[PDB]
This record gives sequence, C-alpha cells and structure tokens, in this order.
Amino acid sequence: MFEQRVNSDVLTVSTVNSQDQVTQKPLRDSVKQALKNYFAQLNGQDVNDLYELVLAEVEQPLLDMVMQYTRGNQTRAALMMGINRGTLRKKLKKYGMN
Amino acid sequence: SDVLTVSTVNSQDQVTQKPLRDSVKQALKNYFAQLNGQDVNDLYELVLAEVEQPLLDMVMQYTRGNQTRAALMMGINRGTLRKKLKKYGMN
DNA sequence: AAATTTGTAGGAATTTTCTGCAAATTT
DNA sequence: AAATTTGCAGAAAATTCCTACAAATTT
Repeated sequence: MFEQRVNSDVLTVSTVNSQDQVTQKPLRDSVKQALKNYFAQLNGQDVNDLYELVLAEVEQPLLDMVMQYTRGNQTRAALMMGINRGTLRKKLKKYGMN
Repeated sequence: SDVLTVSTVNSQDQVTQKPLRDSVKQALKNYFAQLNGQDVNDLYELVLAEVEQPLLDMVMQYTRGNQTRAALMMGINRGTLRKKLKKYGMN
C-alpha cells in the first residue's frame, strides 16, 4: 500500500525537462548544480570557507520555514529541527531572524 | 553578489540564476505541505544530510580525492572531513 | 487561572580542532 | 629522492545539550 519514498525525494524542487514537463528533482541536485557553477566561476581563486558558505545558504531558509510553520514558537521549532532551543536562538540571532 | 545560484528557465525559455536558498525554501514548503500535522522530528539532520553529501562529492571531485585540499577549501578539519565521508559511506 | 514559552546561565556531554608522527602515496 | 598526503590518536578548544527556574506570554 505504501510506495517507497527514498531520502533524496523527500526534499524536492520543481524542474522542467525537454518535453516541457514539470518534474520533482532532489534538492541534492540543486546543491550540486550550485556547487558546479561555483567551481566554474572560480577560476583558481582560493577558497577557505565553503562549508560555512553553503551552511549559511541552507540554514537561513530552514529557520525561516520552521519559524513560519511553528508560528514563531522557538520550542516547537527546536523540537522539530532536532536541535536545542539555545542552539536555535544562536542560529536565529546569527542570521538576524529576531 | 550571490555566490551560490542555480539555473532556472521561464516560459520564454530564458535562463536565469536563482539563489540556492530559494530551492531550499521551496523544498521545505513542499515538505511541510505534503505532511498533514504528522510529526517532523529531526529536520536539521535531514536537510544537513541532503546538503552535505553533494557538497563532499563536488569538493572531492574538484580536489581529485585530495582530502587535505578538500578540507582546507571547505574550512573544516581533515578529521571532520573523514568523519563526514565515513558518515555518508564515501570512503 | 493555568499552561506554555521565553530568557538566561552554569555545567556536562559531545564535536571539532590542534598537534604530531609513522606509513603510504604522489610528485 | 623528495614532497605531500594519509591514517591515526591524545589533548585543547569550541560547540551543543542538559538542567533548572523566574518572568513573560499564550491558551
């Protein structure tokens, strides 16, 4: 009765294919494509912060959404993110989301 | 100004960048919509796993398997990098 | 009025980083 | 032959979690 949903198809993005068909593709692929374009627009400059870069680029919307979902409730949000409430405040403050 | 973008196409077949953060936002909106008050429990690890894997994969490709360069580029410790690679069975 | 959340902080638990070196690999 | 990387591990540093409670807010 239940068809398998693979971990990569849990967070997906609408894409358009060669037959103008709208299909869900993994978020993984978005991250992959962004990184491929990032490397391509690098031209040998030195990087030392790529993890923090990506992490910010991904943490901000996550906090935005879980806060919208919990209607400002940091405790449910923390419980739902699977992180400590203090950690959540830290992150929120880090991104000016207070 | 935006370093991490993806390519989008509109109805006129014009291609345009958009921040990765928009993708993440869309994916989460779809996620929250799809579940009806079912409990979400470990969402941070979820997303973090969904994002760390293609990152490791791409930086390891870019550094041709060189963990030291990968780790330096990413700005984390070589041990941390190894740990993460083990975590996702990329070793 | 009662239940929940919020702000806060000291301490414990865990994770990351630092240092350093023998062995293996790449150059 | 030399330089770099790898694998590893004990310790320091940093981060996250736990605990607990008064104050504030929501139900």
